[PDB]
Amino acid sequence: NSFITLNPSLPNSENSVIEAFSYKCIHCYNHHKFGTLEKLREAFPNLHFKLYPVSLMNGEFSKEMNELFAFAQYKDEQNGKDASYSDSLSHKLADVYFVSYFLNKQRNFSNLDEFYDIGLKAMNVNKNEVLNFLNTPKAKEILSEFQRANDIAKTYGTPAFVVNGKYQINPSAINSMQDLEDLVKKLSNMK
Repeated sequence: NSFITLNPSLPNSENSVIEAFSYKCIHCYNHHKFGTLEKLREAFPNLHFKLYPVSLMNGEFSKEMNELFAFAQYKDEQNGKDASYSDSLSHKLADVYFVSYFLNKQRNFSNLDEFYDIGLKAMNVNKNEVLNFLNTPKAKEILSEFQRANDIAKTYGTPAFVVNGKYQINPSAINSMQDLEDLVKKLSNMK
C-alpha cells in the first residue's frame, strides 16, 4: 500500500506534514537540499510543516539534538515560520548538521559543548536561551512528541512523511517530487 494509518494519531498535527528524519540519513539530506518541504508549502500553503528528529539514529548527542530541534520548533512557531522556510531556525539547524556529517565528513564531535555550539551558532542564539526554554512546559511537550519518531522510523526507515498526524507514506511510493505532492493532496483531504 502507498501509506499506513497511525493509531493513535499524533498530537498537534492538524493540517500538517511531519517529516521524521536523521541527520545521518542521506535520503533525508537529499530532501533537505532539494527543498522538499519548501516546495510542499508552495503547493499546499494551508499546511504546517515540522521536523521530528529520530533519536535512535542520531548518535552520541541524540538527546541534545532533540533539545535543539525542540527549541527551533518553538522559536519558529513564535516567529510565524516552520521547517518549510529556508530561513527558519529548524532549517538552519538541520543544514549545519547535514553539512557537518556529509560534506565535512565529521565522524564525531569532541565533546558536548562543541556539538551544542555548532547548533547554537547556526540558530544565532546563546546557550542560556535554549537552557531556559528547556525548563518550560512547552519544551517538555515538544520533546514528548519527538518520542514517537523512533517508532515511526522503524516501519520503513527515514525520511518518513506523515500527513495530518494520521497517514504515514510508504517511501517506495515516492519516486519524484510530483509523486509526493500527489500523495499529500490525496491524504490531506481524507478523514
